[PDB]
Order: sequence, then C-alpha cells, then structure tokens
Amino acid sequence: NSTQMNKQVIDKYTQRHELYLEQLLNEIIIPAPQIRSALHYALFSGGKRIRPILVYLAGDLIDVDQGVLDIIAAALELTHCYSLIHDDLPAMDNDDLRRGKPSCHKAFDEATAILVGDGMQALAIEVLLMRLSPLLPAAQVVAITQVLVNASGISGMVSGQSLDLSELAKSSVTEEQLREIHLLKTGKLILACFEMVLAAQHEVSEQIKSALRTYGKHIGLVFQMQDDYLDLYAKTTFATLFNKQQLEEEIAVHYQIAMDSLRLFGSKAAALIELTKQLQNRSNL
Amino acid sequence: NSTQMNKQVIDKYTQRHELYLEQLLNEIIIPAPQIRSALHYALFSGGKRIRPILVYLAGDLIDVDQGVLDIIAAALELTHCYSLIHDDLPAMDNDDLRRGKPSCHKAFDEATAILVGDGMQALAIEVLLMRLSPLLPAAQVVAITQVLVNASGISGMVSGQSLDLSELAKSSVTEEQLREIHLLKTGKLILACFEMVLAAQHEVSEQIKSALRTYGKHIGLVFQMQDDYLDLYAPKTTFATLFNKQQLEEEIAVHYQIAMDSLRLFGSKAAALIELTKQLQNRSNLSE
Repeated sequence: NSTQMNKQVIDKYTQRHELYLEQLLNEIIIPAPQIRSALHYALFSGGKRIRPILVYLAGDLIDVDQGVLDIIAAALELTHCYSLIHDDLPAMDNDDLRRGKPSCHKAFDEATAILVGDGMQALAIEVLLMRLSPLLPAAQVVAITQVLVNASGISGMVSGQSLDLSELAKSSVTEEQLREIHLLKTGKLILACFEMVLAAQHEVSEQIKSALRTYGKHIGLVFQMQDDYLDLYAKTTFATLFNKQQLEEEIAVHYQIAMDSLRLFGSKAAALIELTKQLQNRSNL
Repeated sequence: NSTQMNKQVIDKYTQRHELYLEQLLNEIIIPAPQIRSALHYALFSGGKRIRPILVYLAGDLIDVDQGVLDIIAAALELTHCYSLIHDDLPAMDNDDLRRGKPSCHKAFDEATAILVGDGMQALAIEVLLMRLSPLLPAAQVVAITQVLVNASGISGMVSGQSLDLSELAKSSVTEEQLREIHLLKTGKLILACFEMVLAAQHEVSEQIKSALRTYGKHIGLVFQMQDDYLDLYAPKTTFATLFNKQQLEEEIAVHYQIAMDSLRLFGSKAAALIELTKQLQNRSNLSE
C-alpha cells in the first residue's frame, strides 16, 4: 500500500529523468548526425538509471529544487554511459552485446563509439556549467563540477578501470586491492551522486553529510558484491575471496549499515529505503 | 638582438609550459602506474606545442597574469593531447607513429591509450576548476571552462573528427563542407586559446576581441591549408585537391597576411606574436 506509493515516486523520477535527457539531446547543436544517433542509442540502452534515482532521492532528503536535480542526474548518467561505451570496446571488455541490442561499436562503428564516449564526457560538463549557472551561484557551479571530474578522472574511474583490466587477470590480487579497484571504478561516481547533491546547499548539517556519505560508500561497495555473487551463482572476484554464505553475510551487513544511516531522516527517507530493499532483493535466492 | 629576443621568448614559453605540466602531474593522485606512465609518455615530446604559446602571447597582449596563463595553456594542451591519442587509434587515423616515435597504443596498448585520453579530458577540466578558483572570480572560471568544453565537445571537435572520417573518404566534398569540417575539428580549439584568454577580463573592448578572433580564425584555417600543401608537394579530398599548387600557395599567403594585419591595433606590443606568425608562415616558404 505504502510500498505501492513509494515505487511510484521512483518510477516518476525515472520517467522524468528520461524525458529530460531527450529534450536535452534535441537542444544541442550536433553537426554530425552519426554522433547524435549514436549518443541516443548509447544513452537509451535500457540502463536502470540508479545514479539519477539516487540524485533525486537524496536531493529530496535535503530539499533541493528538482530543476537542479534534473541537471545533476543528467550529468552523471552521461558520464556513466560514456564509460560504458568505452568499456564495451574490443580493446577492453570486448562486448558485442549490451543488454538486448548490439553494443554501440557494433551498431555503428568503433570510431563512433570512441567519439560519442568522448563527446558525452564533455557534454556532461557543458550541461552543468550552462544550466546550473542561472539557478545557483558560480562558486556552487564550480564545486559540483569539481566532484564529477575528480571521481571520473585519473584519480578515480580512469585509474580504477585501468587496474580492473590489468590486475584482476592474475591471482596476485588481494581483497584490499580489489576493494580499492572497485572504489575507484564504481564507488567514487556513486559517491558523487551524494557529494554533488550536498554541494547544492551552503551549510548542511554534519550528521546529514555523514549519513549520506555512509550510505553512498556502503551501497557502492555492496552493488559490486552483489554483481560478483550473481555472476557465479545465477578471474578473482568477491565470489573467490568469500564463500556462498560468507558473501551472503557481507551483503546483509553492508545493506544494514546503509539502512541504519537513513534512520536520521525518519519518514522522509521511506522511498530511498524502499529502493534499498529492492536493491537488496536482487540476491534473495 | 630583436630577431633573437622574440625567438627566445617562444623558446622560454615551451620550457615554462613543460615545467608547469610536470609539477601539475606530480601533484595529482594517480593510483594506476600504467596511467601515470602513459600520461607522461604522451604529454612530453621534442619541438614546440603551438596552442600553449598562443595562450601565452595572446595573454600578454591584454596583460593577464602569467599564473592564470599557465593553467589555461595546460588545460588546452591536455585537451589537444587527449584528442591526438584517440585519433591515432586503429579505429580512426591508425597512426603507428605520432611524430617520430611510437604512438601511445603502440608503446602501451589500445586500452591504455583510450583510458589516458579519457583521463586527460577530465584533467584539463579539473586543472581549470581547482587552480583558477583562488586566482579569478568564480563566474570567470565557469565561462573559461565553457569555452573549452563547447569547442571540444559534440558541437565542435567531436563532430569535426567524426565528419572528417566519414565524409572526406568521398570525393564529392565541396570547399564549403571542407572548411566547416576543419573549423569544427581544429578551428574551434585554436579559437579557444584566444577566447579563454578573453574570458579572464571583465571589460575587454570589442575592437580587441574582434582582432584576436580574426587572427584565430585565419590561423586555424591556414595551418590546415599548410598541412595539405606539405604532405602532397614537398615530401579523398584536401585543400590540395580543391586548390592547385599556385592557388593554394596564394591562399596560404592571403590568409597569413590577413592574420598579420589583425594585430596592428597592438602595434609593437604584438611583435612577439608577429615573428611567431612569420615563423609559422615560413615552413611553407622553405620549398621555394
């Protein structure tokens, strides 16, 4: 009943987000029609939009304008999707397929896949700088754009993916290195949802900052724990380092920490709690 | 004296730029050894890099802080370098050699080339945001970064390179289309040198703005004319297939002449840039 109301809040965020991306793409001057077509193809591959959903939900918690959350969600989804297209390339993960359809470089060509990835990374910065300027002071525009580029660059995602491709091949890798790799590759951009939202206000409570930072950290880690779990149950991963009921144990523990950090917000977090329960339920076998 | 006073000014600007890049690179947390190794391999070479110099020389003309200039020029080279690494890949221009040495994917692998390119693009923006913020008002920081990201993205460089690959294969390309493709691919980024420099000041005069913009448009165009002139004559569709030898030679000359005359508002203050322009012109003249 209130499960029904909460799922609809999430669904309305998803549909709002996807509509906003269409409008945004249409508003950009793109002299090469192949870039426009491949961008659309890439951006609409059936992604679950978890990074936008988190931006809206965490943004609701601290009452930022949904117009602002529209910009931030778009930026992150563009960044995330650029990385997917590049990761799919033959030189990296070499994925012929993404979900149902062929992957970007198969539906178009490799050059187009590379260039589109390059363009979406830039577009995400363009979108923040041009559309956050009328809604927010310039120092706030700088601060949140900083967060994205810190997390996505050589200090984060770029190093993390490099290490994902090189290190995981051999069996010299420790749990500590695996955790570090995943924190850089996925963990930091998941964090960036919460950091970019927090950087919309001047002075947020330190208890609120810490609660969202705890949720972000532990949700980002546990997704990967869940991914490795599912991979093997439905060379070295979380499934190699932990056994069946041990990796299961880790899943529940990190979800509980994530759940507990939201107790501060009480009623206001019921939709985020509901999302967290669905995400946890992806492994309820 | 003055034929070597201004010549050494150009030499000193490369040295300053390379030294600023090293310091910058050695400060960022780069958790992957492959990344910091390939970054350093790609970013440092012999000879001079034209975009940072143009930033320095245009920045001098309107007397902006040289600390600011270091940052803008670094971000520009990082953006330029990322694009070269990506264009060098087998999916695109397929270059085994960048200049004289093996390209980034040949010295390392294609994944490292893609990723380092990806990280350089992000770094250029990081450098702009963190380093300009104690020096300039936040509004200017935003507008400076806007210029680079508009010129480098899908409305500019990315469409420019996509159309360079798909359309130039055909020989049905007009002079009009060829001029548009090169403006999107390189023209806008070269123009960004002058435009990012202009966004450092609050009340720049429109006669100054227009004088830089004219130099920028004609210089970015004529480099590509020179490139097409060079690798056909001295050592598909190009400027060298659409213009003949003598026509191209005059097109080179006229566009450089327009570029020279654009700086006469500055006068003797521009003598550094004029000598560089004449140096850039004469790598087409050495055939004659």
